[PDB]
Amino acid sequence: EEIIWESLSVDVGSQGNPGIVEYKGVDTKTGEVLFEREPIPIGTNNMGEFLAIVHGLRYLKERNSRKPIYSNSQTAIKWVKDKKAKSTLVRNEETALIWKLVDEAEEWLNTHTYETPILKWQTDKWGEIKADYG
Amino acid sequence: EEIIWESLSVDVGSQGNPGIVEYKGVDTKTGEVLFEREPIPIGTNNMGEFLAIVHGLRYLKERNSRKPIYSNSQTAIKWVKDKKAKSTLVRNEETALIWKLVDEAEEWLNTHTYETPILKWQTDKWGEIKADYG
DNA sequence: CGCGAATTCGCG
DNA sequence: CGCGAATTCGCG
Repeated sequence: EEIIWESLSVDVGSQGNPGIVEYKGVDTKTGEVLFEREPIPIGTNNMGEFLAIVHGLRYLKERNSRKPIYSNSQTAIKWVKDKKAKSTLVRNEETALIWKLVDEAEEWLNTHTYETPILKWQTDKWGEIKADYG
Repeated sequence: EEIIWESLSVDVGSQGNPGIVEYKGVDTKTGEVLFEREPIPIGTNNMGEFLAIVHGLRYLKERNSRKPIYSNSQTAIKWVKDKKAKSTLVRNEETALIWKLVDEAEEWLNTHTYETPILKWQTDKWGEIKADYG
């Protein structure tokens, strides 16, 4: 607002929602793929992007980066700030993996500090988030 | 739609919300007070109107009435149909009374049948619900 | 299509 | 003012 080009953009990829979910973190300016999560059979868009932002936080923290993270998801950003992923997705055998990851990402947020700013990507003005799965 | 005048209208009365709540059931056409609940120190508008509709159901069922009930509350009507009062109000010592009543009204709905239609009062067209506490 | 936040609605 | 449903929003 305007744009920190030297940043990490995190994206979620969803077929049906709920359904197969994956995510990745990319360099905002170049589009270089910095990390990617192999598809999880059942999750939601919001769960996936929550995990993406937390994966981003961890990736930047261990590399001592001052870089911010951009997400186009009001929801995932709010969940990260709250340290709580308020998903409606049922907890059952089929959803146990995503919920395990989510519960662990929440635990990470509850037990760590980070300086990374988490910024909203303004799709209407800046086009789509870098490397959007679309 | 239009109006069954021979009916029971149930109303909730609220100061602050949450705060002191009361309710009553009145004859729609005349305004005669058919039952009234003395003020409960802490509740919400929606909890109070839920209890009002269930009190109405019980009052009509035991008098073998075919009369419908009108409520202006989308929320309380939906909760009665679902047999579940989805209130956000915290459960603590101060709210224990209203929550006790609500939990018991839910149990009543889970263990009884009734033929009473529960109809939406159209305030925009028919003016305010009969004897509105306003 | 669905997921959830934000916003709008009707109410006392 | 707050309570919650319904609706609108942005997203993949």
